[PDB]
Amino acid sequence: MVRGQVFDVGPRYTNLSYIGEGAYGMVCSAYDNVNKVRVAIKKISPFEHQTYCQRTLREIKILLRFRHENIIGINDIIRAPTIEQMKDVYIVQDLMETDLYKLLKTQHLSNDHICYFLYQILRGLKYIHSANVLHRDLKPSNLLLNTTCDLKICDFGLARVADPVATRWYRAPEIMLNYTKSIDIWSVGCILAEMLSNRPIFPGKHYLDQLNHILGILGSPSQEDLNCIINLKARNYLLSLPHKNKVPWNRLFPNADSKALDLLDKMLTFNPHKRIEVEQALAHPYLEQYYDPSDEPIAEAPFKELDDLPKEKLKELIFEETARFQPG
Ligand SMILES: O=C(N[C@H](CO)c1ccc(F)c(Cl)c1)N1CCc2cnc(NC3CCOCC3)nc2C1
Repeated sequence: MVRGQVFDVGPRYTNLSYIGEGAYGMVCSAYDNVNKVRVAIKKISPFEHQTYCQRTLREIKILLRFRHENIIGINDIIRAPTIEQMKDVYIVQDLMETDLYKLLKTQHLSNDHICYFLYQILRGLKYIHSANVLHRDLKPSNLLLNTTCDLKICDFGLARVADPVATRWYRAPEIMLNYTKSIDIWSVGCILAEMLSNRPIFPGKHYLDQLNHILGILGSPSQEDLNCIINLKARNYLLSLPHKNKVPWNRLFPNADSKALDLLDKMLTFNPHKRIEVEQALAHPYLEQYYDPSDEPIAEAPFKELDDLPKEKLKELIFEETARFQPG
């Protein structure tokens, strides 16, 4: 029992300790008696909502297929032996010490640590994008860190196959104005800016405020930037806004490495067609001390209908996907 909730994971997993909770789940750390290490166990109860069932199936299917040092994996999955009895699914994963959200609230990151965290985010992102997948929800709380500065990207609930919410501070401007892999690069740019000054770069208070924070730093879009906004009302809205001059990156970040600001500028490009791509970002001079393309793997197979399936069919798909972890 954990805080009035049943966590039926044993006998392999013992000594449970509460970590946190979400809308349809609870995370605990536990001791794995087979591997002799503490693990993270997420109890998820999504079967009453369509959206939660989609998030659950996406995370399970994607994470079981992915295998990369900078992406959290799934070690084990616990659920009931019959569909009717299955109310919750327990997802067992590597236990991480902290996340980038917590780290940025408490520590001053050295230029070497910022460089190394950005490198690992992009290294994992290279793999995700080579699988034709968009994470779509990159933010500091989804970047797990261990004692040795190793980083893993987690929470693939909103991930989707490329076809070209607690915070919107990391969402690309085209999401409002209109998506490509370029939406993840924007979120990485926001994270880099946050690592440089320990504060979110575009902390919008409401929906339209998010774009105002973006334009307040980037400046008003150029004529070419505007021409690429196809939607009539969104272009008229952009034209109606007061004029803004670009804030130079070194005024906002006077202590940052000029090479980090050059990369930041390319990731936080208003026009997604002109935004830097993951392989180009890895090869940027800011990351030269870690860049090693022979040690930056790609997915063996591109990843491959859910947004219209009912919750009852998604539960069957979740049951089928988890079957190989059940006893004989
Ligand atoms: O999938 C998640 N988290 C996502 C974040 O949105 C999530 C989803 C549903 C939820 F219901 C909650 Cl609550 C959290 N994981 C699994 C893997 C793991 C491994 N280790 C640590 N360790 C903690 C130690 C304390 O600092 C933070 C990391 N956490 C985690 C969280």
